[PDB]
Amino acid sequence: PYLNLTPLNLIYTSGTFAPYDVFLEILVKSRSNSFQTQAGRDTLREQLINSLQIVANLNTRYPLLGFYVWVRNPTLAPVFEALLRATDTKNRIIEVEEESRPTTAETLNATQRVDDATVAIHKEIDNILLLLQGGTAVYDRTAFEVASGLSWADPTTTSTTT
Amino acid sequence: PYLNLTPLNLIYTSGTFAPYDVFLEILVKSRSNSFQTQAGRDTLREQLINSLQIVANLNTRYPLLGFYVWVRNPTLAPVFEALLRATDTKNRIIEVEEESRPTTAETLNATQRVDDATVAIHKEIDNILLLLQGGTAVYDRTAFEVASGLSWADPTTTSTTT
Amino acid sequence: PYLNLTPLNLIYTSGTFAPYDVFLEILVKSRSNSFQTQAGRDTLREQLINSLQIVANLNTRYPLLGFYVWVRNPTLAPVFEALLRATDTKNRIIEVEEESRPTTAETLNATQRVDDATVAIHKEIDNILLLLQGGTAVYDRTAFEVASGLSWADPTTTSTTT
Amino acid sequence: PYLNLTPLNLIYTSGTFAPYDVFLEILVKSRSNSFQTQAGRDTLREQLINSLQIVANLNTRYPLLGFYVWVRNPTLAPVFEALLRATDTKNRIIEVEEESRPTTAETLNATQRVDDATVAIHKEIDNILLLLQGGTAVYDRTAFEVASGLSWADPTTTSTTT
Amino acid sequence: PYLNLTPLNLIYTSGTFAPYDVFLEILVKSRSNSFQTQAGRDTLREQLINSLQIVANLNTRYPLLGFYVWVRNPTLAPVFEALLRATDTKNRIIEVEEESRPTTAETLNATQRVDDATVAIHKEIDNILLLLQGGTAVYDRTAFEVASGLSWADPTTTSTTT
Amino acid sequence: PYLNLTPLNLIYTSGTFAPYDVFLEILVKSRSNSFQTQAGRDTLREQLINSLQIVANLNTRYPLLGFYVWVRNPTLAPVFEALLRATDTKNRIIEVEEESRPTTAETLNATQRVDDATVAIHKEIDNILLLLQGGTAVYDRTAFEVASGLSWADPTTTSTTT
Amino acid sequence: PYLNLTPLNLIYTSGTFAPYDVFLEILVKSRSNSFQTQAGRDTLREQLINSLQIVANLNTRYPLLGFYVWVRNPTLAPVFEALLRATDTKNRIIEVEEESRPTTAETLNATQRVDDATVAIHKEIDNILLLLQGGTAVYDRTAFEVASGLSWADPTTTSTTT
Amino acid sequence: PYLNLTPLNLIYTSGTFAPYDVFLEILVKSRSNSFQTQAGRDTLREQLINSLQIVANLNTRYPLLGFYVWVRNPTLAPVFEALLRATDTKNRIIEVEEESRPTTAETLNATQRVDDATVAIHKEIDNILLLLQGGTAVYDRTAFEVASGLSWADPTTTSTTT
Amino acid sequence: PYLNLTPLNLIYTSGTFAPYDVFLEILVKSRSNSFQTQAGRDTLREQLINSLQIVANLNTRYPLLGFYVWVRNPTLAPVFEALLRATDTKNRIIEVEEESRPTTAETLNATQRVDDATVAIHKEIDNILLLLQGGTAVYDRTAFEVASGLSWADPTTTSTTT
Amino acid sequence: PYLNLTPLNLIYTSGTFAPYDVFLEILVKSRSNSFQTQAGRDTLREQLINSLQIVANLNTRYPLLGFYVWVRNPTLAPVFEALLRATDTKNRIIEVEEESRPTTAETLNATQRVDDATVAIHKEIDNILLLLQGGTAVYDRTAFEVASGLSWADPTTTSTTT
Repeated sequence: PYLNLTPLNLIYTSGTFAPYDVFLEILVKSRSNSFQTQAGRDTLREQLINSLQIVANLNTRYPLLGFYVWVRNPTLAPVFEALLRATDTKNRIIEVEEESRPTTAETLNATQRVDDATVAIHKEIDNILLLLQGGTAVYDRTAFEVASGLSWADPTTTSTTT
Repeated sequence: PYLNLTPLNLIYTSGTFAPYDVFLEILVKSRSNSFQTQAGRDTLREQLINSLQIVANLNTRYPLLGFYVWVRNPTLAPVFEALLRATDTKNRIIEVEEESRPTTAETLNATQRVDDATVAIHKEIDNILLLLQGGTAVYDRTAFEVASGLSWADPTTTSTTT
Repeated sequence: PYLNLTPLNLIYTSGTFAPYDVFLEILVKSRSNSFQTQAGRDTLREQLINSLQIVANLNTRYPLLGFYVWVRNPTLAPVFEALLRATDTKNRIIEVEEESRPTTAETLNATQRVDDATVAIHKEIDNILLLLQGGTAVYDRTAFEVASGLSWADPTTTSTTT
Repeated sequence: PYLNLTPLNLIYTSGTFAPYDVFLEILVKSRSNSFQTQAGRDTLREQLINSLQIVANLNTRYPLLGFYVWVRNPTLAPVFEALLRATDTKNRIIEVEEESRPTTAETLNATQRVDDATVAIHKEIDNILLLLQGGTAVYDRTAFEVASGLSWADPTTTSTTT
Repeated sequence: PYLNLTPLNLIYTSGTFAPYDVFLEILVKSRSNSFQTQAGRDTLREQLINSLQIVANLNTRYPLLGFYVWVRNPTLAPVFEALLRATDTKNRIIEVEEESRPTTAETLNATQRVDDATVAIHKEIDNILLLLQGGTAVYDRTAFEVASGLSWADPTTTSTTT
Repeated sequence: PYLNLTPLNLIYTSGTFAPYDVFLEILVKSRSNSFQTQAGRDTLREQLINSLQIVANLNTRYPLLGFYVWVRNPTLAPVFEALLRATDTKNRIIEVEEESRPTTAETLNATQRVDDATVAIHKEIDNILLLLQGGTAVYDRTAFEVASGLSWADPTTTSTTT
Repeated sequence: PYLNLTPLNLIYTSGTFAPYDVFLEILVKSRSNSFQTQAGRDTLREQLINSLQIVANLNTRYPLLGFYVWVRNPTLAPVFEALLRATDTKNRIIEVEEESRPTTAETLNATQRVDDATVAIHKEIDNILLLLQGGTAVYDRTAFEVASGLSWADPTTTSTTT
Repeated sequence: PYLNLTPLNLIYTSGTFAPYDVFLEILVKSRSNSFQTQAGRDTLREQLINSLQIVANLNTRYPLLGFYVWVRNPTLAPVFEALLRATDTKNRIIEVEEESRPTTAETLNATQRVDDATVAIHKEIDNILLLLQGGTAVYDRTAFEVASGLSWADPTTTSTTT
Repeated sequence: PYLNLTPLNLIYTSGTFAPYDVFLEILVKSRSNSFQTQAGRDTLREQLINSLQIVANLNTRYPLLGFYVWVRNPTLAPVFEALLRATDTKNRIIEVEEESRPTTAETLNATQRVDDATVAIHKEIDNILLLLQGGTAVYDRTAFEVASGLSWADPTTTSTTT
Repeated sequence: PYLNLTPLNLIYTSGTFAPYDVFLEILVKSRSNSFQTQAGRDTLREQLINSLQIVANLNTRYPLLGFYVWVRNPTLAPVFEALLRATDTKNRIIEVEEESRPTTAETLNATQRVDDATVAIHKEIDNILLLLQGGTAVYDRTAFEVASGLSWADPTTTSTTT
C-alpha cells in the first residue's frame, strides 16, 4: 500500500498531477484560434482540468515507466493557477437586440479592460510553455515518492521488488 | 465517551471540521468554469458547506485512520470564512426586458465594482490552496483531542485500548 | 438488519442514490435534441428523477457488486440539485391564435431571458458530466456503510459473512 | 400519561412534528416538474402539510423506535414556514378569452415579479434539503421529552419500564 | 471478464467511445449544406450521437484490430460536448401567417444573435476536425485498458492468450 | 411462485412491459402515413397500448428465452408516456356544413397550434426509436427479477432448476 | 374486532384505500384514447372511484396477503384529489344546430382555456404514475394498523394468532 | 441459427434494412413529378416503407451475395427518418365549394408555410442520395453480423461452411 | 493490404482526398454565374463535396498513375474548410407576399452584412485557386504512403512488385 | 526504440517540430492578401499549426534524409509563439444593421488600436522569415537526438546500423 505520511502528504498525492504532452501542445494548438470568443478562453479550462486528478493516491501508487507533470508547484503552480483566471472575465455584455444597444462603450463598462483581459490567455501559455519547456515538477515515479517523501508499503520483492 | 471539557471545547468539536481532498481539488476544478455567473460564485458555498459539519462530537469521537481538515483556524479560518463573502455580492441587476434597459452603467450601480468582486472567488482559492498545500489545521485524530485538549472517556483497553 | 444510526443517517440511506450509467450517457444523448422545447428541458427531470429513490434503506442493505452514484453531495449535490431548476422557467407564453399576438417581445416579458435560461440545461450537464467523469460520490457498498457510517446488523457469518 | 408541563410545552407537543423521508425526497422528486404551474407550486403545501400534525400529544406519547422531524425550529422553522409563502403569489391573471387580452405585460401587473416568485419554490427546497441533510430537529423519542422537557407519567416498569 | 476497477473506471468504459471515420467526414460532408435550417444544425446531433454508446463495457471487452475514438477527453471532450450546444438555439420564431408578422426584428428577439449562433456549427467542426486530425483519444484496444487502467479477466491463454 | 416482494415490486411486475419489435418498426412504418388525420395520431395509441400488459406477474414468472421491452423507465418512461399525449389534441373543429363555416382561423381557435401539435407524433417516435435503438430497459428474464429485485419461489431443481 | 381508536382513526380506516394495479395500468391504457371527449375525461372518475371504498373498516380488518394503495396521502392525496378536477371543466358549449352557431370563439367563452384544461388529465396521470411507481402509501396490512395506529382486537391465537 | 446476442442486437436485426437500388432511383424518378400534390409527398412513404422490414432476423440469417442498405444509422438514420416528416404536413384545407371559400390566405392558416413544407421532400432526397451515393450503412453480409456483432450458429461446415 | 499504422494514419487515409481538375476549373467556371443566389453559393458545396471521399483506404491502396489533391492541409485545409462556410449565411428573409413586406432593411436584419457575405464565395476560390495553382498537397501515390507514413502490405513482387 | 531520457526530453520530442518549406513560402504567399480581414489574420494559425505535431516521438524516431524545423527555440520560439497572438485581437465589433451604427470610433473602442494590431501579422513573418532564412533550429536527424540528447535504442546494425 503506497502511503500518505502525516500533515505533509495529503497534498501531493492528489490533483497536483495527471499528464505530460497534453496541455504542452494543448498550449500551442490552443492558440490555433482566438482567446477572446466565449469559445477560446472559457472552453480551455477543462481541456486542462480534464488533466489534473486523483492519480497516484494512497490505496494505489505512482507510475513505473509513467513519469508525469505537477500542479502545486513554486515554478508552475502560480502560473497554472494563474492562467485559468484571466480567460474568463471578458464580459457577458452584448447589449444587442434588433439594433444593438449602441452604448457598450458610450457609457457603461470599462470596455477597454476587455482588450486588457483579451490577452492574459494568449499569455500565461508560454510562461508555462517555458517553465515546463525545461523539466519542472515532472518525474518518473522514483522522484514522486521522493520529492514528496510519501513512503510505499508492501514487500512485492518476489516477482515485483520493493 | 469522548468528551467536551469546559468553556474551551464547545467550539472545535463541532463544525470546525469534516473532510480533506474535497475542496482541495474542489478549488482547482471549480475554477474549471467562471465565477462571475450566478452559477459559479453562488453555487460554490455548499459544495464546501456540504464539507464542515458535526463530526467528532461528544457522544462519539475523532477518527483512527481518519485524519482531516479544520475551519476555525488562525491560518485557515480568516481565508475560509473570507472567500464565502465575495462570491455573492456581484449584483442581481439585469435591467433587461424586450430591449434591455440600457442604463446599467449609464446611471445606476457602481458597475465596475462587479468587475472588482468578480475575482475575489478566483482569488481566496489559492491563498487556502496554499496555506492548506502545507499541512495546516489537519490531523490524524491523536492531534485533535490534543490541539483542542478534549479528553476521551471509556476504558476500551481489552480489544480497543485507551 | 442494515441500520440507520442516529440524527446522522436518516439522510444518506434514502434518495441520495440509485444508479450509474443512466444519466451519464443520459447527459450526452439527452443533448441529442434541444433543451428549449417543452419537450427537451421539462421531460428531462424524471429520466433522472426515475434514478434517485429509496434503495439501500434500513430494513434491507447496500449492494455487494452493486456500486452506484450519489445525490446529496458537496461536489454533486449543488450541481444535481442545480440543473433541475433552469430547464423549467423558459415561459408558458405563446400569444398565438389565428394570427399570433405579435406582442411577445414588443411589450411584455423579458423575452431575452428565455435566451438566457435556454442554455442552463445544455450547461449543468458537463459540470456533472465532469465532476462525475472522475469517481465522485460513487462507491461499491463497503464505502456506503462507511462514508455515512451506518452500521449493518445480522451475523450472516455461516454462508453469508459479516 | 406523557405530559404537557407549563407555559412551555403547549407548543412542541403539537404540530411541530410528524415524519422523516416524506418531504426529503418530496423535495427532490417534487422538482420533477415545474413550480410555475398552478399545479407545481400550489399543490405542494399539503403533500408537506399532510406531514405535520398532532402526533406525540399529552394523552399519548413520543415513539420508541419512532424518531422524526420538527417544524417550530431555529434552523428549520424559518425555512419551512418560509417556502410555503412563495409558491403561491404568482398570479391569477390569464387575461385570455377567444383572443387572449394581450395587455398582461403591456400595462397591468409587475409581470416580471412572477419571474421573480417563479423560483422561490425551486429554492427553499435545498436550504432545508441541506439544513435537514444534517440531522436537525430530528430525534428518536428520548430527545423529544428532553429537547422540550415534557415529562412522561405512568410507571409501566413491570413489562414496559419508566 | 474484462473489468471495471473502482471509483475510476465507471466512466471510460461507457459512452466515452464508439467509432472513427464516422463524424470525421461527417464533419466535412455535413458542411455540404447549411447549418442555419432546422434541418442542418438540429438533425446533426444523432448522426454523431448514433456514434457514442456502451461499447467495450465490463461484461464484454475492447477491440483487437478495433481501434476507435473517444469523447470524455481534455482535447476533445470540451469541443465535442461544445458543438452540440450551438447548433440548437437559433430560434423557433417564424411570425408568419398569410402576411408574415413583419415584427421579427422590428421589436422582439435579439435577431442578430441568430446570425451569431448561425456559425457555431460551421465552427466547432474544424477545432475537432483538427484536434482529431492528429490521433487524439483514439487507440487500438491495448491502450484502452491502459489509458483507463481497467484490467481484463479470463485466462484465454490456450487458443486466445491473456 | 415467482414473487412480488414489498412496497417496491408492485410496479415493475405489471404493465411496465410486454414486447420488442412491435412498436420498433411500428414507429418507422407508422410514419408510412400522416399523423395529422384522426386516423394517424389517434389510432396509434392501441397499436402500442396493445403492447404493455400484465405479463410476468406474481402467480406466473418472466421469460426463459423471452427477453423484452420496458415502460416505467428513466430513459423510456418519460418519452413513452410523452408521445401518447401530443397525438390527440389537434382539434375536433371542422366547422363545415354545405358551405364550410369559413371562420376556423378567421376568429376562433389558436389554429396554428394544430400545426404545432401536428408534429409531436412524428417526433417522440425517434427519441425512443433511438433511446431504444440502444438496448434500454430491455432484458432476457434473469435481469428482470434482478433490475427489480423480485425473488422467484419454487425449487424446480429436478427437471426445471432454480 | 379490528378497531378505530380516537379522533385519529376515523379517517384512514375508510376510503383512503381499495386496490393496486387497477388505476396503475388504468393510467397508461386510459391514455389509449383522448381526454378531450366527454368520453375520455369525464368517464375516468369512476373507473378510479370504483377503486376507493370502505374496505378494512372497524367491524372487519386489513388484508393478510392483501396489501394495497392509499388515497388521503402527503405524496398521493394532493395528486389523486387533484386530477379528478381538471378532466371535467372543458365546456358543455357546442353551439351547433343545422348550421353550427359559428360564435364559439368569435365572442363568447375563453375558448383556448379548453385547450389549457385539455391536458390536465393527460397530466396528473404520470405525477402519480411516478409517485406510485415507487411504493408510496401502499402496504401489506401489518403497516396499515401501524401507519394509522388502529389497534386490532380479538385473541385468535389458537388457529389464527394475534 | 443466426443469433440475436443481448441488449444490443434486438435492433439491427430487424427493420434497419431491406434493399439497395429501390429508393436510390426511387429518389431521382420520384422527383419526376411534384411533391406538393396529395399524390407526390404522401404516397412516397410506402414506396420506401415497402423497403425496410424484418429481413435477416434470428431464426434465419444475412445474405451471401445479398448485400443491402441500412436505416438506423448515424449518417442515414436522421435523414431517412427525417424526410418522411416533411412530405405530410402541407394542409388538408381546400376551402372550396361551388365558389371556393376565398379566405385561405386572407385570414386563416400560415399559408406560406405550405410553400416552406413544399420543398422538404424535394430536399432530404439528395442529402441521402449523397450520403448513400458513397457506400454508407450498406454491406454484403459478412459485415452485418460484424457491424452489429450478432453471432450466427450452426456448423454447416460440410457442404455449407461456418 | 495497404495499411493504417497507429494513432496517426486514421486521418489521411480517409476523405483528405479524391480528385484534381474537378474544383480547379470548378472554381473558374463556377464564377460563371453569381454567388448571391440560393443557386450559386449553396449548390457549390457538393459539386466539391462530391470530390472528397474514402478513396485510398486500408483494405485497398493509393493510385499508380493516379496522383491527386488533398484536404486536411496546412496550406489548403484552412481555405478549403473556410470557403464552405461563407457561401451559406446570406439570409432566408424575403419578406415578400402580394406586396413585398418593405421592412427588410427598414428595421430588421443587418442587411448590409449580406453584401459582406456576398463575396466570401467569389473570394476563397482564388486563395485556393492559387495555393493549389502551385502543387500543394497533391501527389502521385509514392508520396501518399510517404507524407502520411502508412505502410502498404502484400509482396506482389512477381508480376506486381513491392 | 528511440528514447525520451529524463526531466529533459519530454519537451523536444513532441511538437517542437514538423516541417520546412511549409510556412516559409507560407509566410511570403500568405502576405498575398491582407491580414486585417477575419480571413487573413485568423485563418493563418492552422495553416502553420497544421505544421507542428507529435513527429519523432519515443515509440518511433527522427528522419534519415528527413531534416526539419523547430518551435521551442531561443531564436524562433519567442517569434513563432509571438506572431500567433497579434493576428487575432482586431475586434469583433461591426456595429452595423440596416444603417451601420455609426458610433464605432465616435465613442466606444480604442479603434485606432486595430490599426496598431493590423500589422503585427504582416510583421512577425519576416523576423522569422529571416531568423529561419539562416538555418536555425533546423537539422537532419543526427543533430535532433544530439541537440536534445535523447538516445535511440535498438541494434539494427545488420541491415539498418546503430
